[PDB]
Amino acid sequence: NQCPTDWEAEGDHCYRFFNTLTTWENAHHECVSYSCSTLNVRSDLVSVHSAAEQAYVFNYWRGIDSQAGQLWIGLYDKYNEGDFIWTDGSKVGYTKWAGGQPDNWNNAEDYGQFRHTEGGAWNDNSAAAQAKYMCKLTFE
Amino acid sequence: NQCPTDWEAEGDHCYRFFNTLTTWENAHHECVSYSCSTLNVRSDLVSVHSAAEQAYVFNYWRGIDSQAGQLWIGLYDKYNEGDFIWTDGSKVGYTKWAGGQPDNWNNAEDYGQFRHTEGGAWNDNSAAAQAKYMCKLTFE
Ligand SMILES: CC(=O)N[C@@H]1[C@@H](O)[C@@H](O)[C@@H](CO)O[C@@H]1O
Ligand SMILES: CC(=O)N[C@@H]1[C@@H](O)[C@@H](O)[C@@H](CO)O[C@H]1O
Ligand SMILES: [Ca+2]
Ligand SMILES: [Ca+2]
Ligand SMILES: [Ca+2]
Ligand SMILES: [Ca+2]
Ligand SMILES: [Ca+2]
Ligand SMILES: [Ca+2]
Repeated sequence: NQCPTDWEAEGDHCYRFFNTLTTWENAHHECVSYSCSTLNVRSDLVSVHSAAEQAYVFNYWRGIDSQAGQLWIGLYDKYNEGDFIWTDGSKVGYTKWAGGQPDNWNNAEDYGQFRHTEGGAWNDNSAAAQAKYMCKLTFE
Repeated sequence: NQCPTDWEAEGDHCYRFFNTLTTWENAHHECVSYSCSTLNVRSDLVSVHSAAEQAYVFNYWRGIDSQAGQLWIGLYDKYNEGDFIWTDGSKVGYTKWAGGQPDNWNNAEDYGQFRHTEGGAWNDNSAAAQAKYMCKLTFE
């Protein structure tokens, strides 16, 4: 494959899991920092556009990490409450919200993440929460 | 594949043909300019390590370009006359010099290039000469 070292190939993308508990905001900033303008490579929190991509991302994550917990993804509704969008600017199609989610619990949940159960069913969580994270390269 | 837009994939690498006449020196700089330090991607003039890579590069070039002329590659003997090496630090195994080449013509030819004939058989040319050029990404 043609992925940078320490990134994994799948389809037209590269992915990299970071086994560090941090905030969504910091995970987002970390992923974006790998970007490279000279090749128009965007690095960003992972966006998910199919069941296949969901399964790949989840299976990659849980192949390395077996702790109970969550995995930040690039979905958020910070700018317009209830309207979830991807940080990489790609259009939302596929969704996999867990039962009862999203719920904007305590009016402070704007940041998307996989649960470790139900094949990575999604939850919205707060700016104070911690989770692991996953970056994705997009060749723009 | 996982190559950047406007680059082509083959094996563990990406390649990109630039259909513009320029000097070897400028071609070298142009190719290195596509490097991405955050992803440990080194871009350089193409190095050629087998008959397969030779044919891939030649056929890629000649898929686009109909003109008689040459294609700069990363081979040079600028720093040690008569010992051609790759700018990307990979070792010279495979060679495909044209008959009568290299000849260090007028004591001034230190830069490698494919001819548009004989499957891209190589010639050494001067710092004043012009050719098209091909870059290559190496994921270090
Ligand atoms: C393009 C090409 O192969 N050019 C060469 C050149 O480098 C020099 O070797 C010369 C010797 O008469 O013959 C050819 O012109
Ligand atoms: C990790 C996770 O899913 N946490 C949620 C949380 O965001 C909140 O929605 C809550 C509402 O009771 O329930 C949980 O299941
Ligand atoms: Ca909000
Ligand atoms: Ca919200
Ligand atoms: Ca929630
Ligand atoms: Ca010389
Ligand atoms: Ca020479
Ligand atoms: Ca020559």
